Amino acid sequence: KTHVQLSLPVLQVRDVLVRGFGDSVEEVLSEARQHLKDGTCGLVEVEKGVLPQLEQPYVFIKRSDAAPHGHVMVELVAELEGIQYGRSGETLGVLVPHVGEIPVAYRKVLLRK
Repeated sequence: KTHVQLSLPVLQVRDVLVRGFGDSVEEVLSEARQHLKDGTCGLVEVEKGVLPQLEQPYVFIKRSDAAPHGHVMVELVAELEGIQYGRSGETLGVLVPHVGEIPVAYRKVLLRK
């Protein structure tokens, strides 16, 4: 299917145990898309101070559409050393591995694969 429906845990920065998906722009996006599938993506909402506390490269989800059945459509946009690779809407969050952290909310997104 071109877009999957998911809802990801919103995890507070300081709890996140694995703080970025890898060490290139191709592999933070490979794992993002590979963790969205296996069920293990959570979400940190970028607020002042969050990004320095996470590792680059950063996978944001951002909105690609001005809400099927509740879920915001969104796409991934790596960033590393200021350059973004992709082009999308507003950031609904940064994407981390979820590995037992206890969420503070969920965020119904629909991810273009």
